Amino acid sequence: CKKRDDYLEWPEYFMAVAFLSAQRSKDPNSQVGACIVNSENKIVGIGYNGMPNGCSDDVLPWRRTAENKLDTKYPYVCHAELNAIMNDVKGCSMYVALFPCNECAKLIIQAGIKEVIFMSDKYHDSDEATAARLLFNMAGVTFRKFIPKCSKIVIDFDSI
Amino acid sequence: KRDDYLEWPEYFMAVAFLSAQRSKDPNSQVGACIVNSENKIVGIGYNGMPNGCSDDVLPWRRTAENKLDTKYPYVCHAELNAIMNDVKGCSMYVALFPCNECAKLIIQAGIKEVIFMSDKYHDSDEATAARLLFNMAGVTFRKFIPKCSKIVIDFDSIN
Amino acid sequence: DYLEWPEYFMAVAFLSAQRSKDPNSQVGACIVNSENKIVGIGYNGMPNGCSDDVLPWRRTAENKLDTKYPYVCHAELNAIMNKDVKGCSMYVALFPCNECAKLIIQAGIKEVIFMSDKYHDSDEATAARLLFNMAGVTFRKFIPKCSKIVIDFDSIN
Amino acid sequence: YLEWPEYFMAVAFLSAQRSKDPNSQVGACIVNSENKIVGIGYNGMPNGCSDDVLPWRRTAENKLDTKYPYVCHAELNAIMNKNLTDVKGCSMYVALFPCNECAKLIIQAGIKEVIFMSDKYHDSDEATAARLLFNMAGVTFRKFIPKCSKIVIDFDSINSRP
Amino acid sequence: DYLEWPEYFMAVAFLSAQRSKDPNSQVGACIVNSENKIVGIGYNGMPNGCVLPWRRTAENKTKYPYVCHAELNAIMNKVKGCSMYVALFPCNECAKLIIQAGIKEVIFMSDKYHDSDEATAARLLFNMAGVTFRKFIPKCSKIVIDFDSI
Amino acid sequence: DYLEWPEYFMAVAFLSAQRSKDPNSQVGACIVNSENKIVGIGYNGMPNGCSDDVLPPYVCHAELNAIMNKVKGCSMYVALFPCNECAKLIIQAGIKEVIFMSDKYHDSDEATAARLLFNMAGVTFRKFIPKCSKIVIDFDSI
Ligand SMILES: [Cl-]
Ligand SMILES: [Cl-]
Ligand SMILES: [Cl-]
Ligand SMILES: [Cl-]
Ligand SMILES: [Zn+2]
Ligand SMILES: [Zn+2]
Ligand SMILES: [Zn+2]
Ligand SMILES: [Zn+2]
Ligand SMILES: [Zn+2]
Ligand SMILES: [Zn+2]
Repeated sequence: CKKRDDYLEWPEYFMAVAFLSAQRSKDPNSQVGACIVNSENKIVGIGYNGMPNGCSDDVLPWRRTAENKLDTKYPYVCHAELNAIMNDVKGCSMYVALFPCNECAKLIIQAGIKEVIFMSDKYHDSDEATAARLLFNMAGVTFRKFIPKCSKIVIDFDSI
Repeated sequence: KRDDYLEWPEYFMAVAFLSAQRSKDPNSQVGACIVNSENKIVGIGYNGMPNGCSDDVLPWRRTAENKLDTKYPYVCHAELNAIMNDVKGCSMYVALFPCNECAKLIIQAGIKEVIFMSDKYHDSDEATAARLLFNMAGVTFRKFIPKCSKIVIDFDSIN
Repeated sequence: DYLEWPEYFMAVAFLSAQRSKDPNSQVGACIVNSENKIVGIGYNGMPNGCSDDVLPWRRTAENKLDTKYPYVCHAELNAIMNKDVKGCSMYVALFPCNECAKLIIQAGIKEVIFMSDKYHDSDEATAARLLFNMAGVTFRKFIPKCSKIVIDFDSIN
Repeated sequence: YLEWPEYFMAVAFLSAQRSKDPNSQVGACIVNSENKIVGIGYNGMPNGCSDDVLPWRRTAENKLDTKYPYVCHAELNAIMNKNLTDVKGCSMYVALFPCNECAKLIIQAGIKEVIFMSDKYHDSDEATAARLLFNMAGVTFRKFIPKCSKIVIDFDSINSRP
Repeated sequence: DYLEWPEYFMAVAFLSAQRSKDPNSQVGACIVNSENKIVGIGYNGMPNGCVLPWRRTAENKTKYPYVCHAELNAIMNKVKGCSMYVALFPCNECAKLIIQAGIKEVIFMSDKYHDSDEATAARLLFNMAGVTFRKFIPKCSKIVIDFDSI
Repeated sequence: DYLEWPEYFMAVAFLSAQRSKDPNSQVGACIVNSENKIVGIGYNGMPNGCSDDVLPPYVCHAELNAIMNKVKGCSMYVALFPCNECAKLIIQAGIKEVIFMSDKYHDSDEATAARLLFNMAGVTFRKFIPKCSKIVIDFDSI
C-alpha cells in the first residue's frame, strides 16, 4: 500500500487557487485572481477583482464605457493583485491569471514581492504592461509565464 | 454584475476540497480551510505526513499486524495542518466532521464554528466525543449544503 | 504652549514630505492607531530599488511612458506599505485620489485627516468621497492652531 | 544560582502542578533562541470544558466515560498557549518524552529541539513512532541531566535570614 | 499539591529570582495578561553584556549603581492591562516603568520596606495613576519541585 | 535639497519634544529599526493619567516613554544624552546605538554613569552633527 501518484502538485495548486478566487468576481467582463506564497510554500494572501470592502456590487457601476468616467467601473474597481496584498509578504511570489498592470506593479514592488508568475500576458504591448515590465526590471522582480501540467481541475463535492 | 459568480460558502469549501487534492494518501483525501470574521482565509490544510517526513518510508495502509505499519501513528489530519498553517474567533470549513483529537485542537486554537460536508461516522466514539467537546466549549457546527456539486477550474479561460 | 496630537501627526506628515526626491511635488503621509502610535509614514517617490536617476520625473511628454505618472507612488500608498493598519487614521496634506482611496479602504483605515481639498470638484476626489462614504471611512479637514513649526537642533543647547 | 536549563525544566514541572488530573501531571515549556519563555502548558481538558464535568478516570465500561477522548496533553497546550505569531525554531522542555500525537504537533509547529526528563515509556509503540517522526523531521531530542534533583520554592525566602 | 493561578504566578516569580547572581538580593517578577498568559518574566541583576569594572567610580558618582531590577527586566522581556506578581514591593523607579507599561495591578509577597521613602513614593505613584496593589497571601510557604517525580 | 534619514529622525525626536507640557525642559526620542522604520517615539512628562497633576521623582523621560510606546538592534535618536536610568532601559531593551544632539551635561555624574554602562554593555553612542541647522514645517504650504 503506497502513496498516490496522481495528486495535485504545488505549482498547479497555487495557480488553481488564483483561478478559483477569480470565479468570485462580480465583474461581467473580467474575472482575475491572485495568490501570494512565501518561502515555505504557504499561501499568505489571496485576491480577486472587485469593488472595495463595504461597497455594493449593486451600487457602483460595472460598465466599461460611458459619457462620464464616474459612470464606469474604473474609478472604483480594485484589481486582484491589490486585494491579495491588502489581504508581511516580503520575499514572496505572486501567482496571477493576468500579467499585472503598472499600478499593481508598484504595489507588488513596495510589498517586497520578488517574483510574479502569470498565466496570460495577452496585453504585452500595452503601455500599462510595458510600464509594469520596466518597473519589475529596475526593482529586480522576476516575472515568468506559468506552463501548467494540465488545462483544467475539477472540484467534486461528492467525492467525500 | 454577473449572476453566476462563486459565492463565499461554496468558495471556502471549494478551497478545502482543492487543497485535499494535494494529499498523497491513497484512500482518503481531506482538506480544511480557516476563515476569520472579515471572511479572509487564514489557514489551509490537507491530510499528510509531518513536514520533512517522506511519503515513501512511512506506511500508507489502513491495516496491518503492527500499528507502526499503518498510517495512523504518523499522519496529520487536515484540521491540524490548517491550524498549524492567531485563529481565535474563526470558522473552519472541513470536508469531514472533525475527530475528537482535531476537536481538542480546534477548541484550543479558539475556533468558534465548524462547517462540514460529510458526517459519515456520526455514530463513532470519535465523532460523539467531538460533538460533546464542541457543545461544552461553545463551538457550533453545521452541515454545508452546496449550491452545486462540481466546480471546474480552467487555466485556458483567461485566454 | 505645547503641540497637540493632531498638529504633531500632521507635522510628521509634512516633515516626511521633505524626504521626497520628486523635483516638482513633495507629499507626505502619516498613519496613526487609536493609542496615538505612529504606525506608518510615507512620501511620494519611485518604487523601492528604482529611480536611481533612471525613471523620468517630468509631468508632460510625447507619450505618457516618458512622464513620471506610470511609475510614481503616492505618499498614501507608501505609508500603508511602510508598516496591520486596521482601525487607524491617516494624516495627509492633500485629500487622497481615488486610487489611494481604494488602498485606504482595503487597508482598513477608518479616518482620513486632510489639510487641503483644493481638487474637490475633480472626478478623482469625487470618486474618493463616494468610496469613503460607502465603506464607512470618515474624512475631515484639519484646522491647525499654528501655521508654522520650527525645528532648530541648536534649541537644545 | 539556578542555571537556565534547570530553570526551564523547573518551569515545566511547576506548570504540571496546575493540572487537575488526579493521576498524572505533566508540564511543558517552550523557549526561543534568546532564552525567553514563549509558551507554557500542562495536561487538561480543553478551554471551556475544565469545570469538573468531564471524567478524569482511566478505566470504565465505556471509553467515553474515561479521560482519554477529551484530555489535552501538555505539549499541545504549550504550543496553543502562545504562537506569538509562532514558536518556530524554539525548544520545548517537557517532563516526559512526547507521545507520537504530540510529536506531530511539535513538528508542524516548527519546534527544533525537545529536552525531556523521563523516557519511562521508551519501549512503547507510541515512543517508537515519536522518535521516527522527530528523527525524520530533523527535530533533535535529548534527555535532561539536572545538576540537582530537587528545587524548593519558598515564599518566605524574601523575608528570612540567609 | 494542586496550585491555583495566583500561587502558580507568584511561584514563577520566586523561581525566576533563583536565576539571580546578586549575592545581596534575589527578586523575581512575573507579568500576566487577562487570559492568564505569562507575558513577561524578570529577575534582578546586571545589565546585558556585563566583579563589574569601575564600581568605586560609579558608587561615588549608591552601593548598587549598575543593578537592573526584576520589574524592569520583566517589562523589557514583555503589556496592555496586565498584572505583575513580584516578590518584593516595587521601588519608585520601577513604579514609573510599571505605570508606563500599562500594568493595572501589582501583587506583592513582601513589603519589608513599607516605611522606606522609595516604597512610600511608589505607593503614591500607583495611587495617582490608578494602579492597584495588594499583598499576596500564600497557602503553603513552600513548593518542592522534584525531577524524579515522573 | 531633500532631508536625509538621520536628519529626518532627529527632527522627529525634536518634533516629539514639543508634545511636552513640562515647562522647565522638553526632550524627545525616536527609536528606529534597520529598515528605517520608526518603531517608538517619546517625550518627557508625567506618568500615564497624571498630566493634570502638580506636586510641589514623578517625571518620565523621553527615552523611557519611547521604549514603552513600542526593539533589539534598533537605534535611538535623542535630543539630549541619556541619564543612567535611561541607559539601563536602553541596554535592557537591546538598543544598539544612541544618536544624541546635545551632551551639554557630559561631566555630570549621571552622563558619566551612562557612558560607563554603555561602554560595559557595548551600546554605541554617537554625537549627531546635522547638515541643516533648522527645519520648518509649513501647514500653509499645501
Ligand atoms: Cl494589447
Ligand atoms: Cl501606463
Ligand atoms: Cl476618476
Ligand atoms: Cl503507535
Ligand atoms: Zn492592476
Ligand atoms: Zn482529526
Ligand atoms: Zn493618490
Ligand atoms: Zn502527547
Ligand atoms: Zn525597582
Ligand atoms: Zn533619563
